Amino acid sequence: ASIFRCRQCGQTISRRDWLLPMGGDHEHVVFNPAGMIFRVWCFSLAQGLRLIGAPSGEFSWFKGYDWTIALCGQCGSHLGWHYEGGSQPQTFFGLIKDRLAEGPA
Ligand SMILES: [Zn+2]
Repeated sequence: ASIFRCRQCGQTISRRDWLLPMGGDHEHVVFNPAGMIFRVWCFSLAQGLRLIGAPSGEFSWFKGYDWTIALCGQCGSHLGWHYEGGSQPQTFFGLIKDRLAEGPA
């Protein structure tokens, strides 16, 4: 199955095999308080990121979870968020679909 790389630089990030259907669907379309819309795809696992700062519960799109911004560890592109502090699963990643490129493994 296909893998996901950072659109800006090609860093390996995740895999289609690691999609996670949260609340029944791997895709959630959401807005932040600055009104930016995101098509977030949920993955159980990702790599090649760099998580910035400390976790926050504020404005979390997923109930019970705290988030941290996740950048591409290579180019710094904002690729999504890491979620933790929750239940079933405790942790996962929400990645912005249009910031990733999908392709062969
Ligand atoms: Zn990148």
